[PDB]
Amino acid sequence: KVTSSLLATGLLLDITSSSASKSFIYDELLAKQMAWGESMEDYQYNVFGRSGFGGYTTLINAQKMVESVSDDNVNAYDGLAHFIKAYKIFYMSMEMGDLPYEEALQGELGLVRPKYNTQKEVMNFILSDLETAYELFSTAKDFDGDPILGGSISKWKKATTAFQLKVLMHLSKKESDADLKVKERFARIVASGSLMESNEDNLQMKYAANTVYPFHNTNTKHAGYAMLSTMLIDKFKATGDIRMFYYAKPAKAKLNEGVTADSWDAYIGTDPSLPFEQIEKAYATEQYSGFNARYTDYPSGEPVVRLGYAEQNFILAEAAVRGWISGDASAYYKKAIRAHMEFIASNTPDEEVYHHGHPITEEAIAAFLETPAIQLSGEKEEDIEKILTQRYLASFMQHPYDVYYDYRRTGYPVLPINPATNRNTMNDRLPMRWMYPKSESDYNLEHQNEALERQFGGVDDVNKLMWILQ
Ligand SMILES: [Cl-]
Ligand SMILES: [Cl-]
Ligand SMILES: [Cl-]
Ligand SMILES: [Mg+2]
Repeated sequence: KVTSSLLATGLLLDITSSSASKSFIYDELLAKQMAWGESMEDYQYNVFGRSGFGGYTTLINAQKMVESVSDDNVNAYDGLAHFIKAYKIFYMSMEMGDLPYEEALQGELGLVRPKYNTQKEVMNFILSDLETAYELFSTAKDFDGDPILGGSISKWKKATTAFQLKVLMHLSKKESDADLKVKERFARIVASGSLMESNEDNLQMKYAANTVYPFHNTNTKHAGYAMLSTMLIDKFKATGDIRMFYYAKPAKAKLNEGVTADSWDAYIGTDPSLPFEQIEKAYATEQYSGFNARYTDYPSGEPVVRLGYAEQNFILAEAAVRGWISGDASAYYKKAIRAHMEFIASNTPDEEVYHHGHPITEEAIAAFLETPAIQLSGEKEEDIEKILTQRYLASFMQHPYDVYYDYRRTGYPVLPINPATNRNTMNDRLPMRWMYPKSESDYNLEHQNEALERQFGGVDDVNKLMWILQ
């Protein structure tokens, strides 16, 4: 029937799975890393609606998992329980703002209409749940039912640390808050927790027991509509970044004039802020660069990462520039860039169909890391921009919605926005949150309205700023 192991698998697949459909690239569209040639898409032109409370349904399952532990290793699974709770609620609050925390399980069980905690309270509870998760794993033994990190306590301690530092960096606008102690807790975890040691520590989904990358040919007919953005192609060309050749394939209209696949000029970025009819004309005449073949014709594609070694190092770099920790910003930054380049190389065959004549070799990595154009200058805003831009580029097809969250938090990289095409109700910007699910005004109206009055003066609005963004 139902064992702790089987439930663990369920929860873990939930956190790491992707859809084999268009929705996979909705966050790439929001972050402006690509346009979509099939039709005018909401997430390309910045139209938000409501998000969901589906995440809370995992609470009952996590509790059953812990109650069901049949050996003496309850701390392992309880550690997982606390990690999954924090993670799921973290992402819901990132989407929407205040929501239930204290009363969430009671609400799921139908015992109450659950009060909404303030987002500050939510973030504090998330951080306390992660400290508990770290202490639980620390006093636990390896466990069964984990296909992502193999039930390895050492790996779970690193995943918990990694998420702790990600959550704390997302609280950067709240560095002054008296009670949240963001800088202080970030430094303490860096000194006392378990930092990742390599790309082997990534919490990710790898493809190809009998399962293919979400945009393989066998899973979708729609990957062909992807049009890589100027935000990738122009940044790559400007810095001689050979990752362009692994992200993209040549524009067919360039190949037809005799421009070769190894040439930088064969690749065309599409500005996703242009009127859709212009985008459609560029798509029909093949004046655009689509996905590299590794995403679409290569069964294992690349792992889809939630928590990674490169990522953690871009977080450490930003913390260093912000003065949260004492280490050298530039060294973290270059570790991060190197880690992403090695990640690509490790997960891509050395064949022309994938690298187009520019293989990622150790010499290419070493050369790129010392490119003058990407060096940190020691001017704070310029350095945060560089770290966030390299992080943006390294997170194409990765870390669902995180790029957009870092954009909200820092304003980087600056995205293409066109008043005459932007379909948000404010022309000049992206929306800053989703609305709450309709089910909350159907069954928990009073508590939801208290929260809407407190946060926004009463209206559930996509252009209002949640607390962590104020
Ligand atoms: Cl480990
Ligand atoms: Cl349009
Ligand atoms: Cl994103
Ligand atoms: Mg995506």
